[PDB]
Amino acid sequence: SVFSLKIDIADNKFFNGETSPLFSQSQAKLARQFHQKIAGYRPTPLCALDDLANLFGVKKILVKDESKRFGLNAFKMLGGAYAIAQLLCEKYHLDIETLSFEHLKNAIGEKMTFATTTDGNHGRGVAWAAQQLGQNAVIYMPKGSAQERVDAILNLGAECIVTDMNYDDTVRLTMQHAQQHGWEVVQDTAWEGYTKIPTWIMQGYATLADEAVEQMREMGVTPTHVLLQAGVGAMAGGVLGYLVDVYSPQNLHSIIVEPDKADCIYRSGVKGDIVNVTIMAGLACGEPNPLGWEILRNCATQFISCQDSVAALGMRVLGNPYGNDPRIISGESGAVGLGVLAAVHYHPQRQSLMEKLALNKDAVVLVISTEGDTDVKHYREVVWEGKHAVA
Amino acid sequence: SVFSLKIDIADNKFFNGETSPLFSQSQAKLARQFHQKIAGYRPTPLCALDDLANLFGVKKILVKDESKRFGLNAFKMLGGAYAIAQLLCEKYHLDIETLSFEHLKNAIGEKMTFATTTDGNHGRGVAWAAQQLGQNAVIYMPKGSAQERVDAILNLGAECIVTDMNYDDTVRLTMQHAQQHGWEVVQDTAWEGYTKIPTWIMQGYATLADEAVEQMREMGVTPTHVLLQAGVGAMAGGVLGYLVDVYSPQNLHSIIVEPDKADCIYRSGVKGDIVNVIMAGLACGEPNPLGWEILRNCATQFISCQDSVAALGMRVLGNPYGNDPRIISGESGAVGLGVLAAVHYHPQRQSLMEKLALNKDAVVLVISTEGDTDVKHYREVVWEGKHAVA
Repeated sequence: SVFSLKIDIADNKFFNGETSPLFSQSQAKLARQFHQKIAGYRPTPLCALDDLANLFGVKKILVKDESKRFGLNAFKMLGGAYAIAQLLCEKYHLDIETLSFEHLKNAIGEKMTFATTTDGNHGRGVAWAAQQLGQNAVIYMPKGSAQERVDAILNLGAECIVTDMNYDDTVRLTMQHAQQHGWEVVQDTAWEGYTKIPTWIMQGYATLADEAVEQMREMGVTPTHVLLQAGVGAMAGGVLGYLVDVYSPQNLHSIIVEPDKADCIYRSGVKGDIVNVTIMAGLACGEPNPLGWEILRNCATQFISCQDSVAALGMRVLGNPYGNDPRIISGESGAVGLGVLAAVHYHPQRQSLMEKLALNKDAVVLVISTEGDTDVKHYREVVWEGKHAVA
Repeated sequence: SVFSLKIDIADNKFFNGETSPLFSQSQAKLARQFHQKIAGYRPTPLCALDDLANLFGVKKILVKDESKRFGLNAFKMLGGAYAIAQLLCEKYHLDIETLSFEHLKNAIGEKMTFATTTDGNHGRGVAWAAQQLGQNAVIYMPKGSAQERVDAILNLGAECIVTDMNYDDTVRLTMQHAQQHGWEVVQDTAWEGYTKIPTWIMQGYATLADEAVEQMREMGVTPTHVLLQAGVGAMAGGVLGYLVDVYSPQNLHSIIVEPDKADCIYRSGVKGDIVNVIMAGLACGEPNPLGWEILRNCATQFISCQDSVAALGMRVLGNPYGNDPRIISGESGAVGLGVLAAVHYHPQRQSLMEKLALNKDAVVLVISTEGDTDVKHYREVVWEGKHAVA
């Protein structure tokens, strides 16, 4: 009934409201015009959870269901595929606004090999895009990675190698093999000497944000809040950067949500610079994304560091909705944002927590469900077996 | 995940295949003819869980969703209302088969008062029928009753008294008060000197089985199995009575499901005679003699299970697999389905399926007796993971 899950809320002291022309409206619209051309494109549902909002004491909760993003069960292709197409156009002297998928898929000549490390969705997007554009993909995964996710990459004609090292140590192996064999590294994070690719990725991600805005205008509503789950901060940066260019950073109460075992952005928001940090697949960090960090440091209202089981709570609430609300299949990393709202509601200190997050009877909350049931074994263990329960 | 929840299966050593003409197709159709005259009547969905059936390794799983029964969120009114209408007709010397429910609503006579003990749905059905027919109802509830269930009865214009005694003791207090004030006792269990009302109730319940059979024939399927959750045994006896008249007891693999804290019918099936011994609705204490007679004769197997089996079923029904339809099922409503899921994830899956005669050709009828009658408890199970497996 009433229960306490670790919810740490910290105000962003380093907020200045400086927007980014690099990650704004214009780039997202260009990126979406690329996605519109892909076969089977459809804006993912923005589900209105009216009855859950009434229970939580807010006006509306809106969930962007990225499990419907093609047949990928996750949002990540929006960035990965866009970056891969841009690399193709740069190296093979082509224009992005006039690319043919059947042209590259069938044609002969020089083949690119895209190398990346993933714990799930990113590498699947990279593998997908490589298959669609007739290229090669070598995807590395850390120890303890789910076989279903490995199989999903293999079913896209990509090479997939499971190592006995952790994520961070697997990334370096991908890099060392890439320079050795002449592979092109496609990571969803930035470092010194590597910002081109992750920029396109974040611009690509913002398609969902452009879709969301269009759908919220269709509903005739203006969002007051947005929760964004952050691993390295690539999605949060890209999506917030777009949303902030639409609604202004001062009039959007943005909340960044992280698990407390890898809360890299949270710890960075405390110190004021980059802090280095097993966890839920998708939200692993190690070290924050500089391009994403620049957005959040400037425009994020609050950072949240929360207990693991908050994500599990979100999965169940979305999978078994309240009242007559539509049902959403949401994976562990995809539900943690929604999980926060539920953990606050059932908390003993509900009132003071809602006060801090500026949540009231007028609040209109945007929520992003980043993935569906990418690991069905885990998903059903949570929703049916009650794994990672409350008490 | 692989896990072991207590699923004790006992073969019925007293099975003889003797049907009951008192609980057959004929009375059930008479009861349904009556229900069809009540405002808001609609056959409750028989949901096909095709994708779940494929996962569990059976042909089909069909769930009778009684949460849709007349806006009461449970099946029980089918019995309660029928018995109360019968009594009203007796007092006023009317023929129940030749008149409408609206005629009974505006009927003229001396005012009756109906008294009953319940831990949820039975009393709610009694309270409901009394309001419809302009009569009174005094409902007693045992200690540790949910407030929402108390309110649901109070919202029907009936009296509702929460006691400090258990179910069995509260039954006695209801009988005592009814003799004291001259009320009509309407209980869903039988005993010596009291079989008329429970018979009508069990005959009334059978409407759901009649609907289900019609729906299954519409689908073009024949059930090989049926799981029936049992509190006192009235539903199981009434439904199995009808089903056994339709398909024969030798051709329907019937399984009675009980929580181990009140597995009165299970314990009666192992020992011999009536054994006097939890989730609201499946509390027993003493088995229904009218019900036990049907199960002893026609039930294939009895199941005594862990409470977490029910919670498992709740979650599986409320968050369906693949493209299956979603069903809101309360703790006592979900335990039949829970058994199937507990078997699937069991290490001894193969032997348990073998014992229950579940295979690729099995067509399993499940009854979801109630929806989320306790919204607090329901959301603790499906969201908070209360009564988790591990």
